[PDB]
Amino acid sequence: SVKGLVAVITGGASGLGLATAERLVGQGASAVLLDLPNSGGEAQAKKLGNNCVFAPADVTSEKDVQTALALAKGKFGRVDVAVNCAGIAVASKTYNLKKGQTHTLEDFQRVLDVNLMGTFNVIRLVAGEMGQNEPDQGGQRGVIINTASVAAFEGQVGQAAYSASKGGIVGMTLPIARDLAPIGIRVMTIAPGLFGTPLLTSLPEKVRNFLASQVPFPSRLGDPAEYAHLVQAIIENPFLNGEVIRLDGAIRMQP
Amino acid sequence: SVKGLVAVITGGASGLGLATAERLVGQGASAVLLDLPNSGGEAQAKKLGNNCVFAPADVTSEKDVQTALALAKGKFGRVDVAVNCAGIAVASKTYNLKKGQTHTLEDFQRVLDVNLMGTFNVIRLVAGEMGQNEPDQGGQRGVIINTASVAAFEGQVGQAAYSASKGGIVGMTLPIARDLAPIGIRVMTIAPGLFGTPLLTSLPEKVRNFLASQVPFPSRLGDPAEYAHLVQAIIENPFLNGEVIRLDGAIRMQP
Amino acid sequence: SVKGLVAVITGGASGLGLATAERLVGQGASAVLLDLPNSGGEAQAKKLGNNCVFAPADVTSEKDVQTALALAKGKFGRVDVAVNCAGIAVASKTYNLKKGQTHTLEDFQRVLDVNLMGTFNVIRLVAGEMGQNEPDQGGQRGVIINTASVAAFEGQVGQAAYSASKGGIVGMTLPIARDLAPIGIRVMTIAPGLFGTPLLTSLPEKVRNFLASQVPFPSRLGDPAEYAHLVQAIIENPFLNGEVIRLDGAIRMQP
Amino acid sequence: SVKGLVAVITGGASGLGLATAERLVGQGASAVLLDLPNSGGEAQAKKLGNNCVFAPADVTSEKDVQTALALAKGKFGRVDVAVNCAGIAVASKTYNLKKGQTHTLEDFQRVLDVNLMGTFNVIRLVAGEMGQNEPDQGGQRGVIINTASVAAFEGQVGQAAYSASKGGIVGMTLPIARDLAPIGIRVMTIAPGLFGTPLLTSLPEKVRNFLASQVPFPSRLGDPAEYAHLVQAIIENPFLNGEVIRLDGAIRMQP
Ligand SMILES: NC(=O)C1=CN([C@@H]2O[C@H](COP(=O)([O-])OP(=O)([O-])OC[C@H]3O[C@@H](n4cnc5c(N)ncnc54)[C@H]([O-])[C@@H]3[O-])[C@@H](O)[C@H]2O)C=C[C@@H]1n1cc2c(=S)n([C@H](C(=O)N3CCCCCC3)c3ccccc3)cnc2n1
Ligand SMILES: NC(=O)C1=CN([C@@H]2O[C@H](COP(=O)([O-])OP(=O)([O-])OC[C@H]3O[C@@H](n4cnc5c(N)ncnc54)[C@H]([O-])[C@@H]3[O-])[C@@H](O)[C@H]2O)C=C[C@@H]1n1cc2c(=S)n([C@H](C(=O)N3CCCCCC3)c3ccccc3)cnc2n1
Ligand SMILES: NC(=O)C1=CN([C@@H]2O[C@H](COP(=O)([O-])OP(=O)([O-])OC[C@H]3O[C@@H](n4cnc5c(N)ncnc54)[C@H]([O-])[C@@H]3[O-])[C@@H](O)[C@H]2O)C=C[C@@H]1n1cc2c(=S)n([C@H](C(=O)N3CCCCCC3)c3ccccc3)cnc2n1
Ligand SMILES: NC(=O)c1ccc[n+]([C@@H]2O[C@H](COP(=O)([O-])OP(=O)(O)OC[C@H]3O[C@@H](n4cnc5c(N)ncnc54)[C@H](O)[C@@H]3O)[C@@H](O)[C@H]2O)c1
Repeated sequence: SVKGLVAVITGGASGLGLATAERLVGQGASAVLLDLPNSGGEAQAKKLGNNCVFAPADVTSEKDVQTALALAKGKFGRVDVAVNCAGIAVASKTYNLKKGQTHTLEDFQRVLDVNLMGTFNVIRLVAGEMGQNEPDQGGQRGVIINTASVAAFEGQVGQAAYSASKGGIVGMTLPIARDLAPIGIRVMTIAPGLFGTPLLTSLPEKVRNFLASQVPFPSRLGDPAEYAHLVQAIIENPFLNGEVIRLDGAIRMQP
Repeated sequence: SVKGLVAVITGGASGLGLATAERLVGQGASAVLLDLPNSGGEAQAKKLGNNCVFAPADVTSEKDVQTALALAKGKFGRVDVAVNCAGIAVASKTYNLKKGQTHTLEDFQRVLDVNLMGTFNVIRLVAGEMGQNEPDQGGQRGVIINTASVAAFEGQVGQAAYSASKGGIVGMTLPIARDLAPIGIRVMTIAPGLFGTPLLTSLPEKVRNFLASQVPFPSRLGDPAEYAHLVQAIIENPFLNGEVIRLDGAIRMQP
Repeated sequence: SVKGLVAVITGGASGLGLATAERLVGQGASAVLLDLPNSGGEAQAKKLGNNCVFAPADVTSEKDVQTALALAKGKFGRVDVAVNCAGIAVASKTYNLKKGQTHTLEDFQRVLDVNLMGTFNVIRLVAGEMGQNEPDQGGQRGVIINTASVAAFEGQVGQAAYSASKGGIVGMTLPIARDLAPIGIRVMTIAPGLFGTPLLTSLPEKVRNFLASQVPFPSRLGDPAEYAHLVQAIIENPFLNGEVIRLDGAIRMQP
Repeated sequence: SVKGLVAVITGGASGLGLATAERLVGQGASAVLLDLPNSGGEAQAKKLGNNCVFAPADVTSEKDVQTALALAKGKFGRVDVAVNCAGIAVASKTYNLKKGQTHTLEDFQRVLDVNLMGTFNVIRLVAGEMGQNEPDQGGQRGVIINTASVAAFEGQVGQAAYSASKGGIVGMTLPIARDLAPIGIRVMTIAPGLFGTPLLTSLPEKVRNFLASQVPFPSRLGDPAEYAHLVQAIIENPFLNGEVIRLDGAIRMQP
């Protein structure tokens, strides 16, 4: 049971991170919403109750994550679980001949920084915090869960930067599990397909709906609560480690 | 919730299948233990109560599986879930030059027959049973879960036939999910690493210690109840489909 | 160079196997076309010249493959390369509610037997033949190259049996390579996407053209000589072992 | 044949990149060695003759890459092939309880920037130069070949940053292929295992020999010429696209 656990959730003010916070808190765990100052994390934490607090932070900054982790320790005593949900998307072709347009370097760099470097920043710092926990009866001190994407495996036209960042997450999952194995911290990754969150609000309704119609079964966007459910499953199951799990209705993305 | 669901579980007399039955019955589901007549399936079904019965069957035989499925309908009225745990193992090198010895054809055929064909036989016949169910609120008529193995991905020396059979289960996981998507039957696969079923627990203690010593974290054989927990998670999560999940404590098998 | 090498090519009377034989014989190697009696191997062996012969054989049969290998030794002195191209296709849904149709067991079995068991039968027997070769300066005694398919990874609707058989080939690639590594026999697998061979002729022209239109680049079916080129590249490169190579114009198959 | 093609080879002053240049120039191609100013690339270009020149540049830099590509256009008129070999390595645990030590953020950022962003930097700019070529008979305008690592798949203890960078390479291979498919530019990636290059010089001789000893077959480090051979095979085969190829003697890395 997740009752009593302390979880730090990046991107916790919105979409999949928020849904995760809701479910876990609803089960008696405590949540720390690590999100940008501009988000509505403060209001979300206020709605989720006394077992939920907001820690304003940018995941690409060492100092910010240190501050939020210190806050989490200070309020809830320890960190049992970390969920990397902070992330951003861009659509931009590598090169467009007809338009004579080139993907910009900084668009590639900014996506890499938040999604990949930002996730690793939280991982390396939170691992030091989980290192201080006494191992439970099973030898465990903590659980770390990251968010990749099926774009790591079937990136679509326009998805080079996103794919690189999420492929980086997939690739570093096993080595980081190996690193932390002697101190009993599990490391797992979820690769969502298409989910109904504000991430997708930026696209034409005909665009979303089309995408939606491609999921083999069930034929719809995933529900953020379904992501949350898989997070809990992973937290609960002591033998799940070093793996990436597709959560995507069996879709395979076309160009 | 799996309360009230009806599950047909092959290899239900022992190890992973048995663990799955115990947990699902313990959670309010009904279970049919599908296994060979000479096994202890009857006793395990008796032990598990009125919501559990034993159906003798060889999964390589169409008639037997038809017989078992007819028994399940007659006893519990419908089938909501199928879990393929029935399997065998062999250790035999492709060729041994020092011994002058060749893997026998029928050793290869037998393992294929039980592990791969047998699983497909249950899937195709149980899909036809599930197609008679009225779709639930989610439009779902059924969930089928197969058992592969990490040997699908890192088959060891001696494991050519087993690896072949488990790779086949992995390979057909998506197309079967695609096939049955229009009727709302999700198809998922679990790839166990090293688990404490009679297959391993009946080995010499030094060997058990050695095998456990290979799992990065936690450094022990998997508990069959952990497989069962994962079966339940997949049953409960409506968006898991067409995927293979490694359940293995982050091990990667060496030759 | 492949110059002077002896290759036994199963499925050599047609399509990819035939083109492999054409290229290799063209590159100074000798080829044995291993294929069924009713195939046109005899005529194809005559067309290719003195350095190519036909060995009639069914790859699911121990004695036949034994007879064909003995033919190959007696005629060309040794065996240095084996390429498994013998294979069959079927299109059949696991279950079709609207049509009231269930995949037959014997369609699943026949596909397994020829494609998967047949390939392992050739592998296990030819390995013992290569093990009698004295290793070259690089320690190598033989190269074995198998044919899987992208259906091992993206099985389409109707391809469950095919995908099972090819996923099998993929899964046993590494263990067999591990098995034979002490005696210097490399094991590699090619996964072709879509190629213009007599295999696809049964299909309606419209489907063939539609499939062709979906290969991203180059936008066409693969030419069998392109497969042949990859086989030579694998033969020639000493460090390629235990791997599966997609040859498919970047396509990813949809349902 | 590669005779007459113009290839831009990053990391061309050393190891795999150098060996690639050696082989292609030897086969009649022209090469531009793109490498750092303090590398001995000039000396290597001078040694390779009229058909090889050096372009001093840091792949993390837009201006430097623009300069080296313009240098290429001016010396050989066009660019037909790009090979990304530029790369660095670091060994550093995510978190080390024993030493109470944490992976630095900048160690992670540096490896990403050189290995992953730098590779994307070259690809996006060179795609612009190949776009200018009239398509050949097969509609092809160019070939892009990247260097990942088996660390993308089995990152070792200490390899998190490196694994992240090469996993990124693997991830973006398909989307970039799909991006450039309508203009006829193929994108391919090689994942080398262990190769005898200066990359490995800074390791203790013991680690090196132990690493070499775990290659199943052939049991040695890979020869840089063997990388070069594979590059050539990919350039030559028109139907290889959107794929990653392991070149590693069938090794699988342990923690
Ligand atoms: N939803 C999905 O379907 C999927 C999500 N994910 C990931 O899940 C995590 C949570 O995201 P979220 O909750 O959905 O978004 P959110 O914005 O509501 O919340 C994120 C939070 O992070 C917080 N945050 C942010 N930065 C920081 C920071 N620095 N520090 C701390 N906190 C930070 C932020 O404030 C916010 O609260 C992130 O890692 C996502 O990348 C992966 C696969 C799926 N997934 C589907 C995706 C699609 S369809 N695209 C398309 C696409 O690729 N197209 C081209 C090809 C064809 C498809 C159509 C377009 C797209 C969509 C919109 C815009 C551009 C591009 C992209 N990525 C996708 N991911
Ligand atoms: N061509 C391709 O695109 C592909 C081929 N391959 C494989 O390559 C090998 C050689 O095949 P071939 O040379 O193309 O055929 P061939 O008939 O010319 O040569 C075979 C030889 O083997 C010999 N032989 C045979 N048996 C033996 C034996 N016992 N012993 C000894 N020798 C034997 C036989 O006599 C003959 O000489 C085989 O192992 C194939 O499986 C894999 C990927 C591709 N590949 C593409 C494929 C497609 S599109 N399908 C579709 C499909 O799946 N559909 C569903 C999804 C939507 C798309 C439309 C249909 C299909 C096609 C035809 C009928 C049903 C279904 C199937 N398989 C495919 N494989
Ligand atoms: N060799 C191999 O086995 C492998 C190589 N590769 C890649 O192949 C490409 C060519 O590299 P190279 O020719 O081998 O090196 P090089 O130095 O001779 O040439 C690189 C050139 O790029 C140039 N260059 C550079 N930067 C730039 C730039 N900015 N702009 C422009 N040009 C640049 C540079 O000047 C130089 O000329 C690079 O992209 C490599 O990353 C992948 C898998 C293999 N591969 C094996 C690897 C191993 S065993 N490690 C271990 C490890 O991970 N350990 C932990 C786990 C346990 C095992 C023991 C240690 C390691 C080794 C050394 C130091 C630290 C760590 C790392 N990476 C590996 N990659
Ligand atoms: N335990 C591990 O280390 C491990 C690792 C990977 C995969 N697996 C797989 O997990 C699944 C369950 O294994 P287990 O550990 O529970 O093994 P087990 O031997 O404890 O149980 C196997 C069950 O399958 C039954 N069975 C065998 N042939 C049958 C047939 N022809 N028809 C019907 N029933 C048949 C056996 O009688 C037995 O009850 C198998 O597919 C196995 O290959 C196990």
